[PDB]
Amino acid sequence: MLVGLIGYGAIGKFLAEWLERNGFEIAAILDVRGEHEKMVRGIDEFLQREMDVAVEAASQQAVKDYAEKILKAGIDLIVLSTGAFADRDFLSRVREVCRKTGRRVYIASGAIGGLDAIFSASELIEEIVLTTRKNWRQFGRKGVIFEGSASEAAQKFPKNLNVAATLSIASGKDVKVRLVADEVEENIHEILVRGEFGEMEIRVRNRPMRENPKTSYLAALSVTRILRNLKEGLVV
Amino acid sequence: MLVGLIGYGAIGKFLAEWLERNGFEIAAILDVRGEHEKMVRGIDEFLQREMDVAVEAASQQAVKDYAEKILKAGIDLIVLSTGAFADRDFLSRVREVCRKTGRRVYIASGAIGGLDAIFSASELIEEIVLTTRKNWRQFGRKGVIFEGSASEAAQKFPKNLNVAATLSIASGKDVKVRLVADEVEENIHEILVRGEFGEMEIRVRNRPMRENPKTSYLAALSVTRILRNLKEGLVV
Ligand SMILES: NC(=O)c1ccc[n+]([C@@H]2O[C@H](COP(=O)([O-])OP(=O)(O)OC[C@H]3O[C@@H](n4cnc5c(N)ncnc54)[C@H](O)[C@@H]3O)[C@@H](O)[C@H]2O)c1
Ligand SMILES: NC(=O)c1ccc[n+]([C@@H]2O[C@H](COP(=O)([O-])OP(=O)(O)OC[C@H]3O[C@@H](n4cnc5c(N)ncnc54)[C@H](O)[C@@H]3O)[C@@H](O)[C@H]2O)c1
Repeated sequence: MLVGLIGYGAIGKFLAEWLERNGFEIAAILDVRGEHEKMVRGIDEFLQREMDVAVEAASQQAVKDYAEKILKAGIDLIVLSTGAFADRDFLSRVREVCRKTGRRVYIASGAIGGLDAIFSASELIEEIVLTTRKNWRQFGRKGVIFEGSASEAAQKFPKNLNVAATLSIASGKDVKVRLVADEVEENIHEILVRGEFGEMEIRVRNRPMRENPKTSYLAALSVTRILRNLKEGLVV
Repeated sequence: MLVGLIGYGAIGKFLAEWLERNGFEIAAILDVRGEHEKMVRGIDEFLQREMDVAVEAASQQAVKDYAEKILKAGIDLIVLSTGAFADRDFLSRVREVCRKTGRRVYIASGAIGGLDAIFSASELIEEIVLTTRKNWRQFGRKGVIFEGSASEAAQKFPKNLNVAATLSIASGKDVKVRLVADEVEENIHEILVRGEFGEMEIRVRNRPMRENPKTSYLAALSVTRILRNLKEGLVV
């Protein structure tokens, strides 16, 4: 399988090795910084290579800048910076493109688990709340950093809070979000969901990636699930 | 989109109605019992009808009897009675058929969540335990009914505990299982997972389906997630 990588940071570096290690072939790697045998600097160079799928592990802006071009080029897209879709108009436009091109956009499960159950019961969800606890240093302050809706959070926290965006897309609800800055060495996400289906609680304590403590290692791993599902018979 | 349903019980009856209220078309319904306009009694009658995917919501035996034929007919299969895959040989042959035909077998998340995160971090799982609490009546008594591996659980409880089989498939580990019979009126599943990625806890308090108290409403819904994903450009 031919895979193109957009973003060669903490997640991209990991994925590049994972691909080479798991029999995958790297078509190209797009990034403004960094070095690699398959590295390119512009989306045009990137799209000249034939590839079965492209993985976005760069930023929300990258999704907005490249998503449509990649899909129109006949390539499916795995997205990690799902926060880009917090913009309803963009999300709709992207869904429109998929419709006409027959292309697909895969939402990586990212730094949490349980998206499967949540999407399954979306029609019957009555209440869903996300509480995130991460190291205060980035916020330069400890305590409750934000408490409100995911849409509002997206406004005051661009290029971050992708989990909230993904949960909103999966549930079809404007997820309640509470962001906490604490003296924690792990990235913690806790989700509570209630509805006609019953109740479910999900708690994830993520080990941060060395190259970027802001990103949960599980988020990089979530991409490998999708890549494996594309290649194998049994899909989970 | 055309969908073939195998099994017309609690889940199948729900799905037949769901399909028609959501823009899908019923290609056929296979069950040894029951009545419906598109009902058929044999797998051969079933496979003569054009369909984009087949849903198994019948029994483990149905998966073993029909799986290979369906994939061979050029039809992908969504599986709910995942316990059939406890049969390592059958699982192997199914994987073998998928390779050649290029067909897919979708493992429904069923009555639990987190398979996404579990499969994602499958290479880094050190411990995974499932704790299930069900109504005691079917057991004839209350208390801890079983403690051991998922494989031995499958032996002591044939045609049951598919959630344990699903977890084993996703994690690649023979999950530790503990079953308790209580006065509770719904199936409560708790999953503990620990590894280099960090830790994850999932708890799901389900609601039993009226047509079959032993089945969790969420399990029926878990199939709608896969159907929607198949039909949509955006895959959650
Ligand atoms: N959905 C989730 O659960 C989840 C979890 C963690 C991280 N993420 C997302 O994935 C990305 C974080 O990844 P990381 O930890 O790899 O970040 P990183 O900062 O370590 O690396 C990002 C790389 O992308 C490059 N980049 C950014 N925009 C680009 C563009 N438009 N074109 C080319 N290259 C570009 C940067 O130069 C950098 O090298 C973040 O945007 C974050 O939004 C999502
Ligand atoms: N993966 C999960 O989380 C999960 C959860 C609940 C149920 N399940 C599975 O799904 C099925 C139970 O679903 P339900 O509640 O719909 O059961 P149900 O007993 O209400 O209905 C099952 C239907 O399947 C039919 N059937 C069984 N084997 C058949 C065969 N070989 N050919 C044709 N028809 C056949 C039956 O006659 C019945 O009408 C069970 O096998 C259970 O093993 C899985």
